[PDB]
Amino acid sequence: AVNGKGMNPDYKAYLMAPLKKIPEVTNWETFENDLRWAKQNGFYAITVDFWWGDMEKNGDQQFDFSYAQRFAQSVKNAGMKMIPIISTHQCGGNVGDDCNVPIPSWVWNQKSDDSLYFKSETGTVNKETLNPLASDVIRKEYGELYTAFAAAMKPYKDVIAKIYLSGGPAGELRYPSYTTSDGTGYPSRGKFQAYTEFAKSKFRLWVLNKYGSLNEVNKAWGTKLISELAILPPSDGEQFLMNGYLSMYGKDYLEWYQGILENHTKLIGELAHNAFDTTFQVPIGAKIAGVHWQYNNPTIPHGAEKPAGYNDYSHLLDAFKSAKLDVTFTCLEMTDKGSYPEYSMPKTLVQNIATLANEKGIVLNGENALSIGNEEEYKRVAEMAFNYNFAGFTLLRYQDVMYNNSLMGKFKDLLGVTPVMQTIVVKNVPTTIGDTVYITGNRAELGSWDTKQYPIQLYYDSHSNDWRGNVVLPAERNIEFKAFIKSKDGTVKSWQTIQQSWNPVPLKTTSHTSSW
Ligand SMILES: OC[C@H]1O[C@H](O[C@H]2[C@H](O)[C@@H](O)[C@@H](O)O[C@@H]2CO)[C@H](O)[C@@H](O)[C@@H]1O
Ligand SMILES: OC[C@H]1O[C@H](O[C@H]2[C@H](O)[C@@H](O)[C@H](O)O[C@@H]2CO)[C@H](O)[C@@H](O)[C@@H]1O
Ligand SMILES: OC[C@H]1O[C@H](O[C@H]2[C@H](O)[C@@H](O)[C@H](O)O[C@@H]2CO)[C@H](O)[C@@H](O)[C@@H]1O
Ligand SMILES: OC[C@H]1O[C@H](O[C@H]2[C@H](O)[C@@H](O)[C@H](O)O[C@@H]2CO)[C@H](O)[C@@H](O)[C@@H]1O
Ligand SMILES: [Ca+2]
Repeated sequence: AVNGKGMNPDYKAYLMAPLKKIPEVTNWETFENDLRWAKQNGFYAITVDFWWGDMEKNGDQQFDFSYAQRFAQSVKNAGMKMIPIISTHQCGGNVGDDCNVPIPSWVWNQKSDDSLYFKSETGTVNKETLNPLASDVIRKEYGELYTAFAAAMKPYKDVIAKIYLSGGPAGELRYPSYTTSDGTGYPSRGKFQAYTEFAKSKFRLWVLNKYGSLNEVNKAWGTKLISELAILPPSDGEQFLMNGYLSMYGKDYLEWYQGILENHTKLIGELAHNAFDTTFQVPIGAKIAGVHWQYNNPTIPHGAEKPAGYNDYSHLLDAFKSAKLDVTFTCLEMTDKGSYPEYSMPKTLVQNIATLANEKGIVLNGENALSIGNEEEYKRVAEMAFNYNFAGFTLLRYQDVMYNNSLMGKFKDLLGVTPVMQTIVVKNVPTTIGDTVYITGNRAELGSWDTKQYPIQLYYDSHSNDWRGNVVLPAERNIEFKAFIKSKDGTVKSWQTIQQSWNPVPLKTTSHTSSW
């Protein structure tokens, strides 16, 4: 892996449940046998959406957790763990959805203004999730929903391994900038979502707070604004993404726009730790979307990320580290393209988010964006997950492997791995001053025969005069590897004589000793 180290010793594989309730798919008895089958293939737990439109449908404070308790009891019976997602967003309208659960109808009647929904550059209204700017309705409703849930699922705490929060559309912290009705679906540019009367007022008040008066606004932006009513979001998003973003106005508008998602992250992470920390004592996390199209478009750079709310990823992850939330990036199986008309760059994007997260000390988990129907994509998820320190990988979705034993078998071999620490020892190495010994091998957890970015560093033992190191390996998988010398200046001076193997790696800690 990256920086001379190996795979994360805490790695676990997870399975996403159907979007529909288990009784609308099969019966609870073959569901319990499918979870026993899943666990024999390396899965640790199942993640499942518990929808808001189902848990508090009839009215405020009129709760129904009967489906969540019945699902938890069958997980108990099958001997597995679950990871609930408190889904405060709509099921239906996004990629892969085959369900239709709106959020409770009555939440929209709590206000007379337009503070609760979104409106785009061209007037399209969106009501998939609550507008994070209405933080008073969010503190009240999410607060009540998280505490009623902890009291009802308190019996099943031993079956709960983690808890996920929904930060916006499709369960991700972002704005609804890519949707069919707005004309902004893939691979098109996104539209900004700050055109409600309430969002315009809120942008206007933050600017006047930052500067003081219209006078100081014109001096900082270098503008000639006439009245305070002229402080608006962009009237043209395309022109704004072509070059308005470089001005001082541009930088202040994107700081306020992304700033609203950073403050929502701190509010929901605070409501979640209060409600759950005593009762469950599990990690809590949230998800960030992989908006990889229009990334390197020359005319409109980062043309789809910026309307979705992503302008500076380092400042976005900082909100996650201070709210005490783990992060999940949802796009590992794709490769880079970068050509017209999509200008897509998913792997560069995943490498950049992973580097930032590992720098800041944030636990990182991954997911595939679309159904995998081929072993080649499992090898690409494996390369990213084991070389960029991911602590978990969740597979979208249930039916893809549960009804395909050949794909399920390929997943077990490549990704349903249990990490175990082992000691590798290499004797008789002709090392000279400044040289360093590394090991690389055939599987992704050994760097896939790569000698520049991914080899695992070993350490000289001056007492027995050999090179060694405790390495995390995939238990009971066959591996091939070779040690090599790297000079003081990063060049491969020489390789080990014979290729070595461990057929397979034992699952109890031992040592593999070899000679140059
Ligand atoms: O929230 C929905 C989802 O959108 C993106 O998925 C893309 C996919 O990557 C493209 O190949 C294409 O099929 O359009 C999809 C939907 O717009 C993101 O990759 C994903 O993370 C995001 O959550
Ligand atoms: O079950 C979890 C969520 O699954 C879907 O959203 C996925 C989407 O399918 C995928 O392309 C993207 O990369 O990630 C999201 C979030 O995991 C549903 O659309 C969501 O409603 C579900 O919560
Ligand atoms: O609030 C001031 C004005 O902001 C926007 O105009 C921006 C424009 O979006 C940007 O691309 C350009 O380069 O700079 C101007 C700021 O002078 C709104 O479009 C205007 O209606 C606002 O008055
Ligand atoms: O690059 C893929 C191959 O890496 C190793 O091969 C080394 C070989 O061990 C060494 O003696 C020779 O001098 O260089 C090659 C690398 O170019 C593995 O031993 C092979 O199995 C891999 O295919
Ligand atoms: Ca309520």
